[PDB]
Amino acid sequence: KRQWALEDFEIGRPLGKGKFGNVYLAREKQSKFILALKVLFKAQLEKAGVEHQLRREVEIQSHLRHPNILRLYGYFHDATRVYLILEYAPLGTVYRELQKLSKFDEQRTATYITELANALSYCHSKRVIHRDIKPENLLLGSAGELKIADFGWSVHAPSSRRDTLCGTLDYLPPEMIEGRMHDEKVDLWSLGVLCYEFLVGKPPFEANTYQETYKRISRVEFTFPDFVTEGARDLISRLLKHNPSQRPMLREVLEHPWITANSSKP
Amino acid sequence: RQWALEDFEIGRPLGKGKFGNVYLAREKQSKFILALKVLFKAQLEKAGVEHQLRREVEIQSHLRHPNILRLYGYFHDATRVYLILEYAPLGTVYRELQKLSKFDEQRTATYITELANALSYCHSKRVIHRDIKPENLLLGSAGELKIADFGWSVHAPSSRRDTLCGTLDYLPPEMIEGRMHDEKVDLWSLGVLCYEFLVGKPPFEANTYQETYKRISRVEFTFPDFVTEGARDLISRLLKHNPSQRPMLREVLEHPWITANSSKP
Amino acid sequence: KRQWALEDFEIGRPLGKGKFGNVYLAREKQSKFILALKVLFKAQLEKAGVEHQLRREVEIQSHLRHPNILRLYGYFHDATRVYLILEYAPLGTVYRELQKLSKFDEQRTATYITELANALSYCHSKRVIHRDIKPENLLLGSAGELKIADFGWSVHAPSSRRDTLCGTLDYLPPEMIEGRMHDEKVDLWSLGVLCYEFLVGKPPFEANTYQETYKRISRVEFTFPDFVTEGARDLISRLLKHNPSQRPMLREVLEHPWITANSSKP
Amino acid sequence: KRQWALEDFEIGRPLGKGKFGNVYLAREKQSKFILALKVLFKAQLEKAGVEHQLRREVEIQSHLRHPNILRLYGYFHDATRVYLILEYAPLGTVYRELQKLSKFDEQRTATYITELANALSYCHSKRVIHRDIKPENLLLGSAGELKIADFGWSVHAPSSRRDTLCGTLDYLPPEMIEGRMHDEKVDLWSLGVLCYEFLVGKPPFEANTYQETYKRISRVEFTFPDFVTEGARDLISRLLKHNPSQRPMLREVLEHPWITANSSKP
Repeated sequence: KRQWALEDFEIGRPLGKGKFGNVYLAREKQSKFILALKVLFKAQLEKAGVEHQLRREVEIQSHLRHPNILRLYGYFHDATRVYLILEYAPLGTVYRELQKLSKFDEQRTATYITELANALSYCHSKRVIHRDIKPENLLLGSAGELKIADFGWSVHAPSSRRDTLCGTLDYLPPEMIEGRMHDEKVDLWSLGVLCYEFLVGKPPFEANTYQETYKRISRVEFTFPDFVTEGARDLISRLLKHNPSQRPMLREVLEHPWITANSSKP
Repeated sequence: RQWALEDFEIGRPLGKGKFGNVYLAREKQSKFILALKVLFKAQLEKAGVEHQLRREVEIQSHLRHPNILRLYGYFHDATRVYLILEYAPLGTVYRELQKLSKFDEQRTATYITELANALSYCHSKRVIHRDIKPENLLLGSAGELKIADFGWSVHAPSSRRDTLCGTLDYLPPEMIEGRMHDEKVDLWSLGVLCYEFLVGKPPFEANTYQETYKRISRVEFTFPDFVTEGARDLISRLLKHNPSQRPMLREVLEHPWITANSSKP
Repeated sequence: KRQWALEDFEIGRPLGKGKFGNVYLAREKQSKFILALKVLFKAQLEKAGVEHQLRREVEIQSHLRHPNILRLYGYFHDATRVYLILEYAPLGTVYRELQKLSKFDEQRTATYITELANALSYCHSKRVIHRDIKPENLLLGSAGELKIADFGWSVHAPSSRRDTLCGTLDYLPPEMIEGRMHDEKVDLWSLGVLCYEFLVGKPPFEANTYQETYKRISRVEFTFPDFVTEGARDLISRLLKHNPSQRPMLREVLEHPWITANSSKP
Repeated sequence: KRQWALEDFEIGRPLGKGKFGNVYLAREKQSKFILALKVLFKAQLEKAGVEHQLRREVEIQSHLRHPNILRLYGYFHDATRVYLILEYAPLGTVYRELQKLSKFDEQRTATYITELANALSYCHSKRVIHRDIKPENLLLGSAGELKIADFGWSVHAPSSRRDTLCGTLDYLPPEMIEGRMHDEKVDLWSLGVLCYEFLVGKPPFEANTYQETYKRISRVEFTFPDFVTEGARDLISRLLKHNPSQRPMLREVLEHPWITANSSKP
């Protein structure tokens, strides 16, 4: 419950250069507190009409508190730009980490799904569906812990909104790409897509064209490489079911044999 | 008594605090020289310190001690509030430290003495300052120390997590860990202060809030070679993680180094 | 492989005040490296004739490298004192933490015995027996990890040295107090005593007199409070066997059901 | 290609006192040539080792010719001590001048980085990496020109040597402190750290402890004061990248907009 401005901050090196605007390392001058400064040029926001989406991000991501959900501290607008004041994630994104390791072992994967399942559970309990779970949106804290960020696309559940689908639809479920009514079960589908990608290096329905990925997700056409263990095959196949009602609850996922067998964090 | 702004002739800016600035002022009918702390209601209400300010006025106006900066009264304009404070002719101990870099053992010893007296009086009427730093220590006409800014002071013991907005260089472990704290907070601060006076910087200074949090938590501090053994003793006594193992203000006042170097009993 | 002196260091607050001399926080001036400075007054060392065991500590503790064994960096002697340059353990001793929590849960205990068993295994493989395993000699690293220190009483195994037994013989095994020949199995007895104390708050043979503790250790007379679980009772009873040859190996301890069931670190 | 001895020189005032031994002003008796005499006591060299590094300094620094690289003329060993016969730098070190001015303007900085980038470019072309670029090792010639000295830590690139890391990791890059394989890109990182320090008065990762500075360099955590211009922020941020492959080449540095805009020497 405070008021900020740019002269309150000392800005450091670029952290990552998202679409909309870039992210910098920053320090609150009076407390020397290290955080990150997400800078968005008003022009590319208003012209692309995400001016409702940004406000949804700030509202939701600032009223949530969980160790596995990246904190948003406050916001402030310049004459030309907007500034989101975010928690700083020392170890960057899970996406870059996967670029570095190619694929994850069952223990890193298991733990990432566990931490991510906890953040999602807390999210659903306050009735929030993220809808945009992808490794570009998973940051890592100081101890290498997972932290969900970018709640721009999250809404209150259930929902029936066909938002202008601008991203690769790799992590979107059938119900969402078919513009239908979806609930919190979206994030379970995403969680499955994500477990598979962590273990294999690519998402299960990856393709060379939007339309073909649409066909693959629609018909749920995915195959495991030989090296995916039977336990991982179980959890993933459970999570990737066409009907949302046949997908497990986050508690069944947290209690799945494979998960507890390989996860280091309970 | 009741005051208003037309009762004063306002002079030069003395120091420009964050909420509002401080001016030199003169009560027109008596020609009495004091200071006028002007606070814009806007930056106060929106930052929600409207309880803290009232705490400052209550406490600092019912206290009397030569080493505690007097508050005379207050009055509110349609815009802003005005605190009528005692004038401190030699400015802050903070600017004095900026000018001299570091203090000698005699200036330090004496500042800790005067400050220990003000704190002792404060505890006896059950008051904990919690925000002891050199920006809040002013100097009287004879160079005497004068504690000011009781905004963050409360009655002891307490268990309030106040929105920690400032650098936590002078805060003790119990306070940064949002735990229950009593009057021993000011002893920790007093140690941090003795060190800074002698060295030029506080013992847990750092480049980030989180790192200073780590250093205060684990009490990680080291003396330069020039800090004498006596100062090392008093400071190490004062900087103990457990509040119950910190001395009382009387042990501090009676410490060997203190009496050996302090000019004011 | 370097030469040190006191003027190389900026000395900080007292960390703990041992009997021979005290321990201070210190910083290597040129590199700003944080460590600890153990200061021993030559007088109390020569007159108590521990001038061989000190040299044994420096030799052994400086040629050992293990994450769970506190590093000794070097040493240097003043005209009046000696200075051991040690690794700094941010979270103090396991002894003070036991004072703070009264007793440990099965998970903290299990993990402490695990880390401690790893350090001991490494120690035995280079044929080193500590002989003085007690919570006052277990320090905690930055992440809360256990770190064995104080190798003064450690010798090469096997051994048949009586040594002027000071201390208090709570953690000593029957063979050592009976001045007999002991091997590496001493540290297994100690490990058992330590597991019990972690779980209960006191060592199993604690008493009001040296002679009475001698009788209790000799006859292995110890009883569990009701709250000690069956699994812990098993591991402890195995470790506390009069004949060294009937005590498990560090691998059987590391693989014990209770241990893996409750330990967080493999 | 000549033989020297101490009786060949008239020795003058102490110039600076650099740990291994001090530096004096000297004059070659027959030619009256003014130079400097670095005197090193064999004792503090052999016992600390570095008897390989010193020979590395003499080899490399004596076979290099560049206006911005401090010449080494020859060497000779006394029964006690060794004597390096070096070029004399009339205006002392960049380190003492930084102490005197607190911080540098964009013109002094730009030019120092230019001269330094030229010396480094020449160094890489004969495949030499300095690895120890710091203001204490930059001397100033008669006309205020920058002159790199102290090539003891310089090796041929690439390398994979964990040298006993002393001094201070203020100018070392992540790859070097993590004991990994490093190439010529070490000196680009150093160059960035150096530009920042010239402009700000302190290095970007300065800290109160070795371990904390290690964390900051590792995660590349640095912030600009308000007064650092956008151009300087660009060049510094380019130079301070965790991955060596993403750092510019010395030609991109020499051709950077900020540099040419403010550098007086082409």
